[PDB]
Amino acid sequence: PAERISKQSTPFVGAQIFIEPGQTQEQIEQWFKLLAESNMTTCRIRMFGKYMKTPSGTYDFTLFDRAFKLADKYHIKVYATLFPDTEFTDVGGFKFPHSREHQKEVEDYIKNVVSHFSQYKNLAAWVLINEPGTPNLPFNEPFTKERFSDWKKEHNFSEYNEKGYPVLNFEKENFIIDYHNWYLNWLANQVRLYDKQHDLHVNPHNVFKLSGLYDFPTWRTFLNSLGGSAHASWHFGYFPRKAYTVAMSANAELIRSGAGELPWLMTELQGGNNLYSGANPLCPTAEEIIQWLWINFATEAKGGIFWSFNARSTAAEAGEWAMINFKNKSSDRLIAAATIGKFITENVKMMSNIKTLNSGISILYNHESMWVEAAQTRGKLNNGRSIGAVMCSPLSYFEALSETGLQANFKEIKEFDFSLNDYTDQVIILSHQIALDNKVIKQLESFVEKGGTLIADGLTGYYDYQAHSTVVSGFALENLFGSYPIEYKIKENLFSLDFEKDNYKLPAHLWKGTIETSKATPIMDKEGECIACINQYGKGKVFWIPSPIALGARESKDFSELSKLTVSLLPNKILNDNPHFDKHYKDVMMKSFKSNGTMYSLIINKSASVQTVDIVGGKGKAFILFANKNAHSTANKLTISPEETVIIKWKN
Amino acid sequence: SSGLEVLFQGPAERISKQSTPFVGAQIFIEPGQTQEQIEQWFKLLAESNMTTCRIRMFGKYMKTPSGTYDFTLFDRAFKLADKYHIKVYATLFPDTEFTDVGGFKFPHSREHQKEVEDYIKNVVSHFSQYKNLAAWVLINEPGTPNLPFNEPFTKERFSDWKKEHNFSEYNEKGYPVLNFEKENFIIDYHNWYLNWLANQVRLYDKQHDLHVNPHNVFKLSGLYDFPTWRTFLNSLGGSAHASWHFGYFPRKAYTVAMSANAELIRSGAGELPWLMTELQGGNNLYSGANPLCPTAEEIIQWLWINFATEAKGGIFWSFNARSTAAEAGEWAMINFKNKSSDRLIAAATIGKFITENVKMMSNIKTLNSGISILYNHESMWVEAAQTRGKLNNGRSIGAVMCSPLSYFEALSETGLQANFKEIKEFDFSLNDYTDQVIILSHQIALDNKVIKQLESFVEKGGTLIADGLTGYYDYQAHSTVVSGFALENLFGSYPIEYKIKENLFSLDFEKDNYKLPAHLWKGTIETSKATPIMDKEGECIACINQYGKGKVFWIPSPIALGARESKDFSELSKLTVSLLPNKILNDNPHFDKHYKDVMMKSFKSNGTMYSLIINKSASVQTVDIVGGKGKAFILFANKNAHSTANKLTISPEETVIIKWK
Amino acid sequence: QGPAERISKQSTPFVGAQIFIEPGQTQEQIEQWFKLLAESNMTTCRIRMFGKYMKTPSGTYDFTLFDRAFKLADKYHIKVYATLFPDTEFTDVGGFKFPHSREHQKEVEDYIKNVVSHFSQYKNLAAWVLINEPGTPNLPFNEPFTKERFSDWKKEHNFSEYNEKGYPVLNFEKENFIIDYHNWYLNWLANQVRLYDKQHDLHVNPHNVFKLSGLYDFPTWRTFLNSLGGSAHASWHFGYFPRKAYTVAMSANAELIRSGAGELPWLMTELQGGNNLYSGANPLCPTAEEIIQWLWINFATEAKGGIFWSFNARSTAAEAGEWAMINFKNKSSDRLIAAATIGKFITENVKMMSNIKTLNSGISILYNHESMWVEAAQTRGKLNGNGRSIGAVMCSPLSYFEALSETGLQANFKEIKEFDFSLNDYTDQVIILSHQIALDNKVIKQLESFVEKGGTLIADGLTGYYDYQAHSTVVSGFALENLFGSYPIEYKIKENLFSLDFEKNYKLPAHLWKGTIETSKATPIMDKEGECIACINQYGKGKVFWIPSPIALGARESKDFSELSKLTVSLLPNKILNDNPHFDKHYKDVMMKSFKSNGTMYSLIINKSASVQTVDIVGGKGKAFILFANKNAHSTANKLTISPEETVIIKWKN
Ligand SMILES: OC[C@@H]1[C@@H](O)[C@H](O)[C@H](O)c2nccn21
Ligand SMILES: OC[C@@H]1[C@@H](O)[C@H](O)[C@H](O)c2nccn21
Ligand SMILES: OC[C@@H]1[C@@H](O)[C@H](O)[C@H](O)c2nccn21
Ligand SMILES: [Cl-]
Ligand SMILES: [Cl-]
Ligand SMILES: [Cl-]
Repeated sequence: PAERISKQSTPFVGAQIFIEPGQTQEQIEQWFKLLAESNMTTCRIRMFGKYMKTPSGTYDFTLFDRAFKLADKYHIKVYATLFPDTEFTDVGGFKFPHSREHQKEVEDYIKNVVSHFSQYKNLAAWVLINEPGTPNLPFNEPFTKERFSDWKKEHNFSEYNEKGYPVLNFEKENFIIDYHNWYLNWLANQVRLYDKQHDLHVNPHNVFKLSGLYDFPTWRTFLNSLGGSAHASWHFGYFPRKAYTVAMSANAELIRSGAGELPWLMTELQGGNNLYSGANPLCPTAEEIIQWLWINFATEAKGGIFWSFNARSTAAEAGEWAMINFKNKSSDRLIAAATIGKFITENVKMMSNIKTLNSGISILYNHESMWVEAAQTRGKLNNGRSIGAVMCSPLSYFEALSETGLQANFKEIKEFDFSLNDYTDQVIILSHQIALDNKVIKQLESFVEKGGTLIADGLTGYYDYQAHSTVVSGFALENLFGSYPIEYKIKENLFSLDFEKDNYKLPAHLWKGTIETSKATPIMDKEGECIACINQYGKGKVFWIPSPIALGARESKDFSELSKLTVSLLPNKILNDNPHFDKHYKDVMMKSFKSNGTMYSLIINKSASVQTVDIVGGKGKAFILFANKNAHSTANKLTISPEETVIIKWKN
Repeated sequence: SSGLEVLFQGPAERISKQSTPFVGAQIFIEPGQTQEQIEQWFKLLAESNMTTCRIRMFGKYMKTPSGTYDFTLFDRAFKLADKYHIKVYATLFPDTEFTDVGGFKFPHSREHQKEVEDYIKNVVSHFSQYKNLAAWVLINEPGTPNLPFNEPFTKERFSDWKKEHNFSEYNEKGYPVLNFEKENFIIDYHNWYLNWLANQVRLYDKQHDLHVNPHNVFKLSGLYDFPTWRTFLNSLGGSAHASWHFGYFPRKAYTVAMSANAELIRSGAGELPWLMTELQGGNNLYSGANPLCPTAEEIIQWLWINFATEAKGGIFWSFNARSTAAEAGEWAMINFKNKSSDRLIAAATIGKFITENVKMMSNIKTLNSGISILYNHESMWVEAAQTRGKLNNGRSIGAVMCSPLSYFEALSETGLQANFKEIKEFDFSLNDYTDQVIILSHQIALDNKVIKQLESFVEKGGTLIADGLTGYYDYQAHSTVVSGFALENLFGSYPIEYKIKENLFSLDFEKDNYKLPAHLWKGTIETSKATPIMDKEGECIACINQYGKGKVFWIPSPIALGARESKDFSELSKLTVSLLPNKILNDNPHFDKHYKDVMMKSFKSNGTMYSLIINKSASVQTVDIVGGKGKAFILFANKNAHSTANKLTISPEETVIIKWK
Repeated sequence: QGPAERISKQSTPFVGAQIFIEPGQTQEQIEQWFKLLAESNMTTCRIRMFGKYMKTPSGTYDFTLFDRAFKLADKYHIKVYATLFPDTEFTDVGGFKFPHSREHQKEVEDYIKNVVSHFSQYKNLAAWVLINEPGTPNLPFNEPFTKERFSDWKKEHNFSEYNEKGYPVLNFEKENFIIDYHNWYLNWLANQVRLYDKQHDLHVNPHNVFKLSGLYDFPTWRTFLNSLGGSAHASWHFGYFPRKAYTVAMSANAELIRSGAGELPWLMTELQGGNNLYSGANPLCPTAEEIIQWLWINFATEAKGGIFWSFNARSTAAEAGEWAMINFKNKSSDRLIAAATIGKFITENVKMMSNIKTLNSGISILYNHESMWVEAAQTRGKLNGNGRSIGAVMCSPLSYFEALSETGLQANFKEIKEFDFSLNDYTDQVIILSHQIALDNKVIKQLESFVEKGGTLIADGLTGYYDYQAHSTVVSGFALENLFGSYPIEYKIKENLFSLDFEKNYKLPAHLWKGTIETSKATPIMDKEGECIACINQYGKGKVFWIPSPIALGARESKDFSELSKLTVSLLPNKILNDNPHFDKHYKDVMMKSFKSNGTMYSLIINKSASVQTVDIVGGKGKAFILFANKNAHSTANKLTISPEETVIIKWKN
């Protein structure tokens, strides 16, 4: 009898309801009443073990009963997060058991909480753990140390590869993937001992840094939905604030890819102000709240839940993050969120059946490029010679395509389907993916042979998965690229690649690559060096430019040339069938989606000026369905104000 | 006690609020110095109108191989001081590593405590017999940013303290709390060790004054319970070194830094006399955080600021230099030929002025405007928990002290005195607070008890000015802004939101096109009983509550930090003056308008009023002095200042004393 | 006696490169490297004799991987410098600097026995490198072998906490132990090799010398070496310089090693041959022009070789595909083409190139270990760049060195114990002591003797403020009063950059501290503020110029060496300016150094400015003939027109 989320569910707007001792019945009722009046249907509650434990060690559920009963009274469904006892100062929760004894305390917590709260008819989902993964993994603790020792003994690694060269085996990184898989699957199995009825959910976080911890295809085996925390103040450090549209779109695409056939939703969005908390503190504008909800729904999200409706009262984040003001009335952020909840109720059929319009462009990242980069840059936090270049590179291509109004997937390489017979009009972008193995190179050969277009820039494929450079021993991509690297020469943080005949002046970052072509067509620069090539490989094509041009775009804060070059390489079908911009627009984004056979476009202007965007491609005439600052169109030229969000319905 | 403490006092001087102030210097004594070198120092010190020296009684340089005490090195120095009629402040400094410049702050172990007992017995029993001993300094510079929680003595003391205190993880209403056990222990631990050192000295000498020099006060004030220290001291001192302690200020505002440091120590002293135990006397080569060599002009500025703030002395670190490793040939007032620098010549003019003006200089009482800028330990502790030790700025350690120092600077540039006091040092027991003003600037932690004291203060005619996140938290880091605002009654209003902005933004008021620099966070409120003040966006950003006979001005944006970030205190000056009771502006000499980089402070001696004026601007200034009564007579000026009818013409870096006739 | 030539000061210099040998490489790849190395006019390679790649499971030594490389070297007539490199973690790029334990010392004994006994039999072995890059900033005081050695050393030394006069002192036990510990381990490695091979040269490569010179006792090392080497990598070792002054850095590094070598020949064991991808502190890819500059600077400073790290690249993890002179197709980069031109020049000019003697101007810039140790105690490890940071006691003398380079004057760069203070006459000799903050009574007596016998002494900054125990005689009774004929009065801290304006009309940039003095016998020099800021003392036949403000660090901070150049030239004996070719005036970003071979004088000129320069050369005798120029330089009389990044050799004809 519990409702099960699906790809046909009506999306919801929701908020964390922060429950701690000291709150009154009257305060909590005020929150649920305003939450229901704000067109929110869902809340999330942290089921703190600390606030159910009695002196004698029995479980007292009264604090959480009070909240579940008020949610039920106001017809609000609950996402219940399993959060066992931990220090009051531990804001995010522990990520693994400390010890075998602690594992047994967690077993007991799950037994007690799931057996009790599974009986409430307004329970919508169990969140297995808050925010799996951390930059500070507990290798000091006995539980983790023992698990890592056992894992190493069950794996058979050599210090040399088949040809006899030294290798790195990345035991720690490969263990951490398996360790997350094990603990999340164990938590799922524990819940399922007591409740087989309710959805299981989890919220990976800080995905542009922690994606190397996460094996989403394995997690699909035990989840009913994938979530995510995407907080502007913690997770978007690689972007300026005016590009948090791009950051949220990439974060949504990354989760959507991880989810595969499962529905996804954004478990945490920033609902309010940073006083002392956050790395990049802000108070989201009402305009930002609208931008984030639409970007997520346009990327197939089945929900957006804000951290938080109400604030914590003591120490860390006291009076921070809240959508309500200190009088428990609506901020401009809650008023904005309420307009989106209202829009959904008035447009149920459209909003329940959203499918992202895939351009056929996939930007791929792999765990192994991140792991090899961490070994080579020895943890430096400065450019290409720092942690993060292997994620900033593909995010920069993502930004360039967003400013061209083109959708792009953002996927771990294992989430891409390499099993099809035809890849005509499909495109893969491998931007500074410095580690590729023989198995993945065979998949890319098959993809291109069957009509795929491959774009590769930066140090893509310089190393294999053992940090062995085939560029030195015998280049594994020679066959596919129809060419061979000659040299990298370090330059300044920003330099220009000036193509022969002035066809392009591409900003580039740090390293200039030169190559020698065999089967590929060489592209020369004005200094007479070969800096790029195009290989015809079976029915498909490869464009290779071994200088970092996506990081060059990032460093110059100018994506226009990267946009123009990328558009010139795209199959005609992509530009004919997908609405996009007639040219590059700085600080504008568009993404299109379909619902029940009708096409829609989402447009957001993040520039300081009114913009007239000329939309070309696909079919139909613009009908403005949503526009929070009175945008207007003349033919398919959209006039859109700073910070405005527009939804166009494409008619016949 | 009066006739009894006079029989204890014996032939030793007892410092008092009527003592003649002195100028003095550290005499640095270490092995290898010759009789002839040491005599040269005392002779020049006496000829420079200095009457006092301070000597570090190094345990290291008295300990013999067998463990007995040899006093010869210090006897030689005390005898030469006595020959030249120089009195000695003797610092208790037990044996420690040669590389430990400042000295240990607590015993390392029970065994170490017994070595310290033995040191005190030997040194006090011997040197108490010299007729030129003026004071015992119980410990050099109590307190440190790096407290030794790793060491067994401190670890055990903290364990015992926690067992004797009963803290709950929840408050009366049931909310989670922080108890700040570490910070509350550290207060009690400093109180305990200093009181124990006093008790040890008093076993062997009940005649001589006990003294101590708290240091780096804008950072370490959260370690110091001055009202408790009054129980066992005869005088409070201080180290105020331009190169270590004034990092929150540029050099051109070290006048303001020294005035604030003097006001902070004066407040801590209460009924006890105070003096500045350490002022910077010379050059930083490799030492110091903000290195300098004080100008002759800075030496004169610092001595007058301290005396105008009731100091009974100024002692310079140092007359002569250390010779080996850390600070070798640094900090000295004498040059490498053992002759006067321009700093010693300048200090000598102040010693000479005192001898020619004894009655005036012995009876200085600061002219209290009635403005008190209040800080509390708990705001500093809560800030340290919330900013997780970040070291920039409102989101960093130090905002809770920089905010009140900014108000202090704004008032200095208006020529108005202000007290700078820990909230426990403020007298909340009076029946009438008409024409008194309290400024609570970003004092983020206030408890129910202190809010009741503020309600009483305002009800009885007090004016309360509150800016920044004042009262956002209680003493357990619980925000009543979230649970039910404890200042709603007093403020007649309730916070609505904080929204983070840039480091510097403008508050643009609805009326008069009026603009205030603000830092980092914009506060909005809803008024009940208070009168709202709106901004151009139609949000309420401030209010005035009329509460009994007094008033409250509340602006929950940081406008003092806004003034600091913009490097412009003029608007904060104008706003504060507009909120002051008329009596303050009528009775106190002040500037007719704000003067950037000028300061004035007034004081009284035997019924005559005086003003101290210092110009730190790059230009000659004509300052129009208004308020109080009398005609300007220039008593002191080091660059030929002149007045025409209370308009003073004062040169860059000049220090002026006006006598009001 | 066996087949290998023994290096000497008359050896023909060579160009060479590291050949990086690891498992996985094919016979065909390795042959391609040696063939191209021989075709590039290189005669020498260096090979890291990795213990890891000779150790078998059972603990026996299998030499096959290295035999293959030695046999291909021999086939192409390439001689080998073999570096002793015992087993260590794959991630340990540089190698361990001392044994970890007594048990580890025995494994190293066994490694040396096996490797030296076997490879000593190859006729193309030229040298044993005793250890790669002795010295580290992070000495292993935590490990049992080092801990025990330091305990024993302290028990055998008897230090007092007070000096003779009774003042407290520092004794720098750690620093003094580290000198003796390097001396001991290198001498022990030499003795171990000599158990099995008395025939081949022993070599070692000190590194990062502007930071690690305080670890190195070169005069002791001469007792067990046949040659001194050095690693001088633009991406690791030249942090104190901008890239446009790596000419000055390499010349100073060469002078420092040349001084250390004394009567031994020296060569540069490691020069940067290629690109930094992820490695290096100051990453670059050397230009062809930089390769030519570095080889000529070293040869002009008496180097008997330049070996590049590396010919070919490592393949896995740290430095994979980095540092290589060949490209990823195993063909010549523009760096290898440039190096080949120098190897070809040597073969066509053997008699000249085999007999190079640097033309000593008579100027010696002196540094001492003790100034570096005292600075480390006083700055408590601060890294803020300036006088109040680690490195000022080396940056100060390097700044004087740069000022003299831009005047076209040679200068020695020597540890004070490497200077010969035993001569009877120092007429027309000059010593520069720039911010050498620690001097003891023994060295002051040597300086008194030097000046008395006709020497000129230039002292700036805090020179002589402290003695070797960090005790300031400036405070207790100034030990240099007699020599300087004057006494310090005050130091007053100022801004990072201020001006010293003489009453008569030098305006010298100065850094951080202004010193004032009182003269007795010396002639005072007053500034425009009426303060005495410097003096000239006539002492016996010589003179002293003392300016206790840091004017070399002032030049560095202002990026302007012109005033320091003009002042220094005005103080030099006439004979130096008459007998040595130099520039008629200061030239920013140009350098010249002169040398002699078999009675003929030559000059090396390099232009590092952005523009073509016409340099007027004066002093010495003869007419300029351009022997080498890589960008078509020309001379008219003795005015050389030289392009940006060009290296020129002039032969002086008369
Ligand atoms: O920091 C604000 C909130 C936290 O209070 C909470 O643990 C939540 O899960 C979360 N993830 C990232 C940020 N946040
Ligand atoms: O640093 C100069 C002097 C010290 O030598 C001495 O210990 C003195 O107590 C002090 N407090 C702050 C600075 N100083
Ligand atoms: O870093 C490049 C090379 C190293 O691979 C090698 O160990 C060599 O000894 C060396 N010294 C300094 C730099 N280098
Ligand atoms: Cl939660
Ligand atoms: Cl003292
Ligand atoms: Cl080697």
